[PDB]
Amino acid sequence: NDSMYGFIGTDVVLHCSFANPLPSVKITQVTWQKSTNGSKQNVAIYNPSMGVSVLAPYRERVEFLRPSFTDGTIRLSRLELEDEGVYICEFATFPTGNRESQLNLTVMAKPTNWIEGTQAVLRAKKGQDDKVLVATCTSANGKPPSVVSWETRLKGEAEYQEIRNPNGTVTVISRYRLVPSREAHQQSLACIVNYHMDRFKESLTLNVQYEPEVTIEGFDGNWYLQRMDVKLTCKADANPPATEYHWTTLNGSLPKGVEAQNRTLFFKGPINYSLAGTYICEATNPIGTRSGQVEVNITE
Amino acid sequence: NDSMYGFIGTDVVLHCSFANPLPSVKITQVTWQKSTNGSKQNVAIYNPSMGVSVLAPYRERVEFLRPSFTDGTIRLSRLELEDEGVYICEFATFPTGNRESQLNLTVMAKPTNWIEGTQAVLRAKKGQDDKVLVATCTSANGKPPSVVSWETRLKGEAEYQEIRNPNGTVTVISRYRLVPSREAHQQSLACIVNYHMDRFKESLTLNVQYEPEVTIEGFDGNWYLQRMDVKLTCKADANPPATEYHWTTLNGSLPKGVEAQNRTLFFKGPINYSLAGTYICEATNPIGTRSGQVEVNITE
Repeated sequence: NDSMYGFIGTDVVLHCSFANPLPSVKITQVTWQKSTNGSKQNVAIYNPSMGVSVLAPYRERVEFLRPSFTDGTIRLSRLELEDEGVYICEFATFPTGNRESQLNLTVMAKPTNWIEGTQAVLRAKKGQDDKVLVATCTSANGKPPSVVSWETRLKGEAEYQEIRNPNGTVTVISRYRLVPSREAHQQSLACIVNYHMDRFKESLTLNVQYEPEVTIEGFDGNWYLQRMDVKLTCKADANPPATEYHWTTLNGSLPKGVEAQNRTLFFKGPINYSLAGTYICEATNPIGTRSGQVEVNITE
Repeated sequence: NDSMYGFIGTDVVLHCSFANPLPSVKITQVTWQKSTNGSKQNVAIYNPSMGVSVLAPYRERVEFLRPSFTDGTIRLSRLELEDEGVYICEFATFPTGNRESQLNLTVMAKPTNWIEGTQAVLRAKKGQDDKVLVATCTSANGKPPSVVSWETRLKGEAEYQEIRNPNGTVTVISRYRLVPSREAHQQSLACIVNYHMDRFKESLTLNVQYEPEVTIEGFDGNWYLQRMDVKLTCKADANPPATEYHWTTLNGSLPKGVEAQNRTLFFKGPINYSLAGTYICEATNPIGTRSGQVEVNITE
């Protein structure tokens, strides 16, 4: 049998006509019923002798379009989720008896879609390989369920959940998880939901806090004897930024003539051989502490 | 819903009445249909304005008993196996619509019952422990199936088979088997078939052929010296009867003064000690050969 589909709030026309009417055969009455599937309840009746009858609760939403001996077609207005079910149309005739046809009514609903990030702060620490939630994509109260997916360059794993609501709509939820990293920071994650031929997209960017990646600038390989005023600068790539800096060497402390001031190691000069060595910067932010090195050799 | 049952050839009354008729509600038409279970075909229609309509193939077997605005009751006459199925009765009314009720029709049939023996000859031989068929009890073309069982003092095993006929009747067959024996001969075997509260019984007696059970009569323990005219008689219980008799002794042949003539060993006399010994009769029938013994001691 036929299947009709319509969205909540719209109207459907349910066709029902009597094929080959004969001079012999006479149409007595045309009857629409709804089977909520054992239960038959009467919806609307058309009797040529007595006119039209639409029963509650359909009195304001149902109507015959062109009620006649041959046409029992009706419009069901302002669809409701509960309109779903099987509809039977019956022509009672004499002396030949009953002729019935059936159809299925499915009611459809467009979902409400939205992405959301975690309220938690994302942290990237070595030794932390824990995958965590970074975003949730929801398609709520749709029918049939929509398809949810993700667009991103991030390398994570998505989990999917489908909730069957009491009213027959389905909520689809996807949860995106990854182990937070320095490279993930500021990067984008989009959730995509496909319903029929519609396509919804919403994006967000990740905020990921990570310990310092430190490098040392300043040594140009031309630190010649007697040169004046050279310095090393500790570059701490850190989110949030480093709060604290500490300089040391591989063999002990700093030499006389080398002064530390936060991220800078000043070599006032004149440069001499006793300044060669390996200089280390230890940088600290709220996430952790990391070191960086530079090997200084004195030239000329 | 209701279930009706009737035997082939009988009539059933299928009830259908409209409960609480109101001044408001008006009955348009009463319709009987048969659902052979997807298919609805029209059986009979009653329309107050236009009268009665019974459709083929029901024109001579269906009739409304008291056709009115409230009563759609019909008689289905001379039941046929194919009448089985679901019957729907529908009151079309205005402005309230359709009211239907259903019922199941099951058609019943009494079986034809009979016992029968094997055409084979039953044989009892030592070393033959083969169970064989001795009787078959059939209950043919019944609906529902009848219960088949056996009454007998014999110690055998019954096998049961149920054949589902194309028309929906069931044939029940039971096969009785036993290893044939001398004691089974002439003994009775009855098959019993219960249908509803009826009880059918039919008996037969077994004919079993067996080799000879031989005993020796004639020695009275008073075979005193010089006694004249005594004899031994070989009694062969055999079916069919023994055809042949042979006498011998444990130690050789017969003594002078002892003459054999079929089942008789004549001791003419006078009796003397040389006549003591063990005398054997070997009796043969179409089934086998068996021996019998008697120890003769001479007295006084």
